[PDB]
Amino acid sequence: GLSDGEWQQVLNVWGKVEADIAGHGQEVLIRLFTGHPETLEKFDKFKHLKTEAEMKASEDLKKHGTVVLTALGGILKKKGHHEAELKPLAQSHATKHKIPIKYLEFISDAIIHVLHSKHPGDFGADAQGAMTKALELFRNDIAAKYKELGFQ
Ligand code: HEM
Repeated sequence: GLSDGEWQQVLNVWGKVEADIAGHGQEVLIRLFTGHPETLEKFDKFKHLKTEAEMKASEDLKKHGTVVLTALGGILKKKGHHEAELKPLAQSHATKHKIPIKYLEFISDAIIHVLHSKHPGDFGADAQGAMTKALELFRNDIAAKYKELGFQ
């Protein structure tokens, strides 16, 4: 798990996201979709997005970005004690949305990329390390639920 010091960094970094949850949410999804087109196909409500221009101009995409980051933030604030918050998400994404754990890896890297892109020189080595560990814990706990379900 993460140390108290690492959790403090994680939530300090998250402060950046909460100042513009919609903007960060939108960029994360755009980075995910442009970098891994196959992911777009998992969203029937975003498959109509042919170009990045259409993506950036989609208010619903920004809306979902907020839903996604608000959920992740709630989980992060639990500092590891997220069984109740994480279980339902793991279940919906494996059973309903059919999202391979690989796509969670993609969005994890996307979050790291967007933080550096929006806050160049303001996302330190220590901060990236803490945030990375938090995202891996998240991904690892979901992976456990995925194995339980036998979802690949
Ligand atoms: C940081 C990781 C993620 C979080 C916190 C997250 C969160 C959410 C939340 C809170 C919902 C609505 C409630 C439910 O349907 O569970 C949702 C829906 C959904 N998610 Fe995720 N998600 C994540 C990653 C992904 C990834 C990587 C994909 C696939 C590329 C994905 C695909 C979907 C789809 C297809 C829906 C349903 C959208 C709709 O039709 O309205 N999610 N997600």
